[PDB]
Amino acid sequence: AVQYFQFYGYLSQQQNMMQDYVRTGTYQRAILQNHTDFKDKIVLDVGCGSGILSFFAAQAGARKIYAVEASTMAQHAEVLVKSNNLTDRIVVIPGKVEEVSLPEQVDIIISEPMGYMLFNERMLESYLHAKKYLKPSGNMFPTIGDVHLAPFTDEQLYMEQFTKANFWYQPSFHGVDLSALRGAAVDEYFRQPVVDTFDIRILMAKSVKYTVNFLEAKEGDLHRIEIPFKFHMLHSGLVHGLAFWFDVAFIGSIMTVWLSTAPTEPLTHWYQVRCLFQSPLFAKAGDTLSGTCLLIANKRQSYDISIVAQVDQTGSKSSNLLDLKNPFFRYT
Repeated sequence: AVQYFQFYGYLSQQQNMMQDYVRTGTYQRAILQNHTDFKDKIVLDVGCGSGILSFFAAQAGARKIYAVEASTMAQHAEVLVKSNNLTDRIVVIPGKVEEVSLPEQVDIIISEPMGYMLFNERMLESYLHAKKYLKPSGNMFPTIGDVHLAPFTDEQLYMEQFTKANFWYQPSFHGVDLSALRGAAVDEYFRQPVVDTFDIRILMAKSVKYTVNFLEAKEGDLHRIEIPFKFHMLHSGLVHGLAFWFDVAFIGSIMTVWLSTAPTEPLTHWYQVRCLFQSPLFAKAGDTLSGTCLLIANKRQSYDISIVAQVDQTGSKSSNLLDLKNPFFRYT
């Protein structure tokens, strides 16, 4: 009968642990397949995950690895380094990359691309700051980030927002009339990004792609990310919002490998979300839907998404503004 849960607390303790196993799993494979980018190289591992990528860098044959991390997590790493006999190969240095000091330049900077690296500008800044240690010939893991977006139709998803508000704000509430808050409540429900599994047949155009290259990214490039778009509509009907998916890649010398689950035919993205428009747009097949997404870092450690959209043939316009801090998982 359909339920909304906070995406960040949804999984059990075991499920969260199983999920770190699976994902670090795909990082190890990526590092091993590209062992040539690590063999006899100097590596800088930047913060969090308890140094585990450094162990993959070592497995792949790195000469020396600097692992930089906050002092609590650093002691656990220091324990792991010793008991795995890698004291000659991994140097754990407690602190922040900006105020810490390395005795040499590095060939590769690595960082574990969990959700809370990708949606937190503090983590991204540090990752970029670490390039001060990278040789001109150097590389980064991950190397690039893709955002894909596509419009979707989903009547049920959009009308649920009304049925939640109607249910709670129309009937009196222990003798108190709350109906004057109905509109404010609906407007707030529309600003809740939704994580879901949905069947691609609801997409109404081919996706548009936007690439961030971390290797070439300057100071402050990730504060504000402008994505203009023009979709050529393949289906007629109501566009209720935009669907987003996020992917990182390591462009090695051997093999470009995607690290949020990969493309060749239809399968599953670890990092996806749908954002509703406040008002749906009608488009004919063959029409164009254009506008812009702004992703801006906010005061609360994530990004706001601004989406503006227009049907060119008709002038019709809708928009929305959402915070990605607390997506909801929609369980069907």
